[PDB]
Amino acid sequence: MGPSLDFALSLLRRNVRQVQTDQGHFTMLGVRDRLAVLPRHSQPGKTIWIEHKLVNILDAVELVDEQGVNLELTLITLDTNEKFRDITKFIPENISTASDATLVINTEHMPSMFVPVGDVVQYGFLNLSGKPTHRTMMYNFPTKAGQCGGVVTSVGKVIGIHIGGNGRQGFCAGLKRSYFA
Ligand SMILES: *[C@@H](O)[C@H](C[C@@H]1CCNC1=O)NC(=O)[C@H](Cc1ccccc1)NC(=O)OCc1ccccc1
Repeated sequence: MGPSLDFALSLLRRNVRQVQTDQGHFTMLGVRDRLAVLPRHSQPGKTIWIEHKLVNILDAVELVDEQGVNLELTLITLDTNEKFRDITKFIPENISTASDATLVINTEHMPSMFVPVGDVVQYGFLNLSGKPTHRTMMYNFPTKAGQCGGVVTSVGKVIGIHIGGNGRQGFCAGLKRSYFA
């Protein structure tokens, strides 16, 4: 097996989880220790369904930028015995573009799903469903409902979380290492 496949599959095994909130099915990224991230609009509550069980959420932080603008990410601290394999080193210090990225999705409906989204480019400002949002990036692929939280990956890097799409193109909230410090 080659390297990109090995990395993506290992993400699925160790870091990318099927979840369900009152808002539906999402892909969750576990980053390190008991810390994971979801799209804000998933609206995680006091508990969350993760894979085969109900998991209590100890803390939720909805990230905003310096001007108070939505970043569309919620950091959740889980009440679990597992420490996620720490993937912070794979997350760039700054929001970074990529060539020929793969969107990795893991939901009950879309389990272990790999989607070649192509190049990922800087986008910045996006108004999504009436919520102005910052630090987004864009790919020319027609992403669909059910794919939010999907992990944007390229060449051993983990660069965004899928948050929306307009039927022709898809958008992620960009990841930076400091979010998870
Ligand atoms: C995952 O929840 C979902 C994925 C979308 C649906 C169709 N294709 C996709 O990739 N995301 C949404 O439906 C978001 C939800 C949202 C996000 C932030 C605040 C509130 C709600 N909404 C969305 O994608 O609207 C369509 C859109 C997106 C970007 C520009 C124009 C229109």
